[PDB]
Amino acid sequence: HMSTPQLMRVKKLSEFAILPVRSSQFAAGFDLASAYDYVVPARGKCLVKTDLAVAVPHGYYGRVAPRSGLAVKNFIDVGAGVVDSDYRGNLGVLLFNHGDEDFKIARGDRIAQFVIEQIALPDIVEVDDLD
Amino acid sequence: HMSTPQLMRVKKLSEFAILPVRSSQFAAGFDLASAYDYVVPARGKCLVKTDLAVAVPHGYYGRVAPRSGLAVKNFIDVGAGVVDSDYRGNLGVLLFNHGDEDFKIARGDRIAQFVIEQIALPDIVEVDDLD
Amino acid sequence: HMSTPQLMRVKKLSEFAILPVRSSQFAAGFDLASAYDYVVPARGKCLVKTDLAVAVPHGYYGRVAPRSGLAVKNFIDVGAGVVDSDYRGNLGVLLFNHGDEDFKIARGDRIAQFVIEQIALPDIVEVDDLD
Repeated sequence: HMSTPQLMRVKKLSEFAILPVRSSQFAAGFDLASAYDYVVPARGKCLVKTDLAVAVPHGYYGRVAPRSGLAVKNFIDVGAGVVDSDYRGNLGVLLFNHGDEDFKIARGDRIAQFVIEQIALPDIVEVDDLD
Repeated sequence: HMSTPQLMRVKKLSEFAILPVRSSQFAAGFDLASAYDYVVPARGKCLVKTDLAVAVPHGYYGRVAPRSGLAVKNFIDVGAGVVDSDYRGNLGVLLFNHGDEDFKIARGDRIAQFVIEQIALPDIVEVDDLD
Repeated sequence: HMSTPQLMRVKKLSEFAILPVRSSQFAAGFDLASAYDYVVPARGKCLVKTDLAVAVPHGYYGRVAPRSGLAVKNFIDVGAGVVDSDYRGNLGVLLFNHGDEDFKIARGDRIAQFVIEQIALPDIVEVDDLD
């Protein structure tokens, strides 16, 4: 039983996790929410747990990506964010706060989105002449 | 009449908009240009209007992505940038300026690119055992 | 002889280059390593050469993307990073260091990853009514 492009398997690692949910039929990403309380310090960073484990389908990876509103209004950006299809740890959201005020996060706050990006997985061939 | 992977529909919201254009046959992104005058403050941010509305084809999303030259030389990065295929508002470019000098933008300046990224849109199934 | 989704052609531009390598079967990205010595200044940026030229397959682009560990622990992020499938120059990694200590890089250090993202390449049709 593996994840497919139509069906992605997810496990809650605690009672505090909130399942990913897509805000509309063609929204690029699932909403991700914080499982705990955090602060993203001004000019600083914070790794936020979702307490989810996800199985992104093979042929894809999961990109943790920014919510537009928090970026435009609160100077929040997403670092790291490449979730491999065999990654089975706690799905974390690395937030950068480029503003001059701390950004407060309570459990349940939506703080990123999660896009299932289609990729190739080529092998490498070293050549002496590219073209 | 919907957008397809071969044909993306775009509407100018004012006389000041410039249509997206691909710099070469296999360039990843369309050039996006500012419709107005702006400054990206040093260590700061600015949302730049293109005055375009776009209909990204279903099965994809539009990623506003950085121009390499402005990033390497002028410390410009792109925040936010996940454009859903049902988004019909003004296509904005959120710029972060991590440098110590302001970054000036005049109408017509190319300030981002726009990549049509292929994605899956899976549903979620919560399980007790991922693998 | 062109690159395909199964086989990506790469050329070493010097003896100091290290070939991209995928850490596991389904890892999203190839590891990229520095060919020279660098420092990413605190609150600053640095363009790092790999001394590789790559031929990303048509229908895709290469995204230089962050390594999770350096982002979470050392506040390192990747700027620029859209490698077009016809780009034949030295594959550079633009690093931003948002921390307050310099980030030292020696030849051979792994400092980014390289994801082959699948894209559409639509033409533009300007319309008066999107939907």
